[PDB]
Amino acid sequence: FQGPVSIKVQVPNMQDKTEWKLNGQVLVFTLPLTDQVSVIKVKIHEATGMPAGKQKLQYEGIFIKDSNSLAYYNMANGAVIHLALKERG
Amino acid sequence: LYFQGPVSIKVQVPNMQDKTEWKLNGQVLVFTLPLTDQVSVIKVKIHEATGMPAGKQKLQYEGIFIKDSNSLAYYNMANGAVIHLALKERGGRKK
RNA sequence: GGGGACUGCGUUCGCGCUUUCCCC
RNA sequence: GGGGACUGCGUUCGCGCUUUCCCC
Repeated sequence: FQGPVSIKVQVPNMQDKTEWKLNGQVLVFTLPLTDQVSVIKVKIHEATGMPAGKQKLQYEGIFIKDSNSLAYYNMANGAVIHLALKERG
Repeated sequence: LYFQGPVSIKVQVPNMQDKTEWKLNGQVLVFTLPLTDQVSVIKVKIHEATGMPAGKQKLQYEGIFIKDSNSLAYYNMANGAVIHLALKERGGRKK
């Protein structure tokens, strides 16, 4: 059986970022476990306008890397990815 | 039939023993120079006597900061004129 | 931004201009 | 030398690099 996993992305609420759609919403994506974490950033960009280089992703306290797979982090159905605006310095 | 002779001037040298390349021992120099000589000639005589280059010398005569291009006559120097010698120190904003 | 040295010059002797540099 | 913004980016989340700059 197995299959793609359903993941949740907690988007921040940042109304001052008027060019992006950061409304504190939860995105639901279903992705293969073999997908790289960068696919999450593609889906988030499509959903919010926020480019991948501006996104910082955290999963159960882990700063997950774009080049690694979802399987590398042992994500299951309902895995919650916390999205933050990446801060320089 | 009068002919204006040279003037005898005295240079009070400072006592600065830390300037080991020069002879600044607090001595008094005596030079005899024509009144038509430029003040710059005094610095030459001082350089010859003390090793101190003309560009490092500051001269003062009766409170006047005399200028190199002017003559001794311009400053009305007479026999026994006392030239005070000091070290020139440059200034300037930090670059 | 600050400290220091140096090349030469101007000065109302307080400083300023300038050259080549070093350090924080 | 120090503090910071900005471009792209890295991070072991303490920070780092980079781009164009600002302030002292």
